[PDB]
Amino acid sequence: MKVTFEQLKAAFNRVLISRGVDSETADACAEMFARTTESGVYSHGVNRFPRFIQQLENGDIIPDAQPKRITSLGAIEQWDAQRSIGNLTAKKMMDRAIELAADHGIGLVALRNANHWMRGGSYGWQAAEKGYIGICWTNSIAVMPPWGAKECRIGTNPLIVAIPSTPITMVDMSMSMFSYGMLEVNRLAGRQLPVDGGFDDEGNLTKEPGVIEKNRRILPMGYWKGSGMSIVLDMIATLLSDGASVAEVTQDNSDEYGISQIFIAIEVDKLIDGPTRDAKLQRIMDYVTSAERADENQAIRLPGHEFTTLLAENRRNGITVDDSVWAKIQALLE
Amino acid sequence: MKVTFEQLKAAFNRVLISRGVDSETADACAEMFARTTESGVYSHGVNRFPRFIQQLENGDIIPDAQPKRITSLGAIEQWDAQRSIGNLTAKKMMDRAIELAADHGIGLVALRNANHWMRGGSYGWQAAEKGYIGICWTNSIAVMPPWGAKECRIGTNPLIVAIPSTPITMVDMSMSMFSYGMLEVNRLAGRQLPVDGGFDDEGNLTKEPGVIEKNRRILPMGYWKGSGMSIVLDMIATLLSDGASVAEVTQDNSDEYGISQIFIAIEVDKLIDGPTRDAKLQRIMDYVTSAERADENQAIRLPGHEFTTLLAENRRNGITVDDSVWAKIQALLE
Ligand SMILES: NC(=O)c1ccc[n+]([C@@H]2O[C@H](COP(=O)([O-])OP(=O)(O)OC[C@H]3O[C@@H](n4cnc5c(N)ncnc54)[C@H](O)[C@@H]3O)[C@@H](O)[C@H]2O)c1
Ligand SMILES: NC(=O)c1ccc[n+]([C@@H]2O[C@H](COP(=O)([O-])OP(=O)(O)OC[C@H]3O[C@@H](n4cnc5c(N)ncnc54)[C@H](O)[C@@H]3O)[C@@H](O)[C@H]2O)c1
Repeated sequence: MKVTFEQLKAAFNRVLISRGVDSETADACAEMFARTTESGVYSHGVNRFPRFIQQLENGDIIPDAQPKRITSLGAIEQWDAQRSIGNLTAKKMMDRAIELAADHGIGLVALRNANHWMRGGSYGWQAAEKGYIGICWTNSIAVMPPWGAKECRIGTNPLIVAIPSTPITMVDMSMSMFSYGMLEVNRLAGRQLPVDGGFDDEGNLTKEPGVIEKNRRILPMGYWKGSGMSIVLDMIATLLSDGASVAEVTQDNSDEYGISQIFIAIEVDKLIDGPTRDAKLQRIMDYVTSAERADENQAIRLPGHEFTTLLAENRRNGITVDDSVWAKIQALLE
Repeated sequence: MKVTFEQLKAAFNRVLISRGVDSETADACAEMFARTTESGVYSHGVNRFPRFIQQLENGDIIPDAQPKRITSLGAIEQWDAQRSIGNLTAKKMMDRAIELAADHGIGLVALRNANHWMRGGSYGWQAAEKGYIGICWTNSIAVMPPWGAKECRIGTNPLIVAIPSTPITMVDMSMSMFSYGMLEVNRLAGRQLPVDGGFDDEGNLTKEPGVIEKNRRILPMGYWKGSGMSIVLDMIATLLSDGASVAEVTQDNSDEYGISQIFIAIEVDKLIDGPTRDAKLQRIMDYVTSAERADENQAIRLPGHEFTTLLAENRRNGITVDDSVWAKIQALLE
């Protein structure tokens, strides 16, 4: 289903408005959903709109709610989202971390009682766009089992690291090798994962999507390494925001809400000259892209670089959304 | 062979002093090399000493040199190691970060022209002991090919994240799923890796150490995830310190020296109560350890919790050092 930027935002807008969302907030929120899609992140863009709505109706989200600063230690700041909209509040918090970084060289915002921020890379991206290094992450509900377990007790806690290079180099990864969304994609397509992305009932690694989708034994990136990183990122987000951990949000809440997020912005230009920054960054990037390829036809790519090409493509060949997804959106009307 | 702490530290100090190292710094360095070894880290403790001394004699390391601060923006500072001792300087720099966080909430020190810091986890650990969150990483020579390549163009750039929990929770991990050191351990014992750790000559994943140690096609942790992470960690350390990147160090230097490192400390106690900190942190660790196991008799390990028993065991049955390694150290005094 081929659509337009305005059409997407239009839908997102009216749907929100009819759900007790003030036009202003609705528009702002609808804007981000449309932007995330046009950038190529449909999974957390148009595709996540439906699930985002139901949670709103469930009261997990409060459109009229707004962030509030609790404590200030200088370069670091603890805030309280107060169950506000995920993407909107996160975008503001990263902007805040940038302000703090502007006068401190580096800034950090710990957010508690927050909602799912959709695409994490959005916040790292808006920072890298301003010449700052961007680093952020959040915790979530227990959707993955720690290394050595068969029960889900840790979250996907995605880590984002964006660098103000040209083009922007950014890492936006789940702690789980594959996201449950990619599993469905492969399952529906009838293909298996390129690499082991889970465990079957016998406890053996597998590439079979369906098996993992059922037992929830999704494989952590780097096995024990991803598992470990997930836990430490949960502790840091929990501690600095004095908020809810993966355990708390899972065992105490009715769904995935009230999570904890971290936002970091780091000054760059006041530490390294423009010409030097470009030369040093360029040498790194070319050192990677000029390496002897494993597959000559397949060129080596840098992290996040696709978000620049994908965007350009949609702004030319138009945006295309999954029929089953679009059809669902239309349903939300009337 | 068994050796007492002081007997071990004496062998280090003796060699250090015989290599022109200052009496005070010598004792300081030997101390770290000993403590690291007593913590159960031999690969980067006593077994790396010979290599250390070799780079020292080659001029790579300047025992005299001391860290020189360059620029200060507030909570972030850029320092120049000036080819000083790796572990001794890294310790001071993390102490400077802890010093900055104490008054700004969060501190970061970007260091250029540094030397191998031995055990990265040492610094994250030292921060956590002070009650601060410890995060640090360094770059290295290109010893691993970026995802999609067969030629080494990226470094192992280890990321350390330590939490002031009880016990201290910490992830000290390289960006390579396995370290070349571990590949040798298995190969020598005719053992296959527990999980894929590299590619063969035909570009296929393999658990065969030998072939990997030969083509240097070591596998990045989490495939493209680790490869991407290594690249962004290198960019950050290079930019904030305006220092050498993996590419620069590998081609502009005669050996592994003049690398870039990042040291970060974040205060916790001023954002959360001691009891609330112990409770929330315990609820996280318990949520992990109480997970249904894949093997009923195999406990779920939390990252870094093995360093408490390794230390205790060594501080009761004496330290066990490889005999050939001990003789190689002694031989340096010949
Ligand atoms: N709870 C949450 O908030 C949550 C949880 C899981 C995932 N997510 C989001 O879902 C999205 C996808 O996450 P993912 O982990 O599946 O991402 P992914 O594996 O597709 O990519 C992770 C990173 O690796 C890079 N990459 C991918 N293929 C590459 C290749 N062939 N060569 C070089 N680099 C490559 C990408 O640019 C990216 O930065 C992200 O936006 C993530 O934030 C959110
Ligand atoms: N350039 C450098 O200076 C450099 C380069 C490479 C490695 N190193 C060092 O070598 C050492 C080893 O690194 P590595 O990546 O090979 O480590 P590793 O894979 O052995 O461990 C990484 C992490 O996973 C955890 N872990 C291991 N097994 C686990 C299990 N079964 N369950 C749960 N958690 C588990 C550990 O506690 C640790 O925090 C580190 O001290 C690292 O800093 C340094």
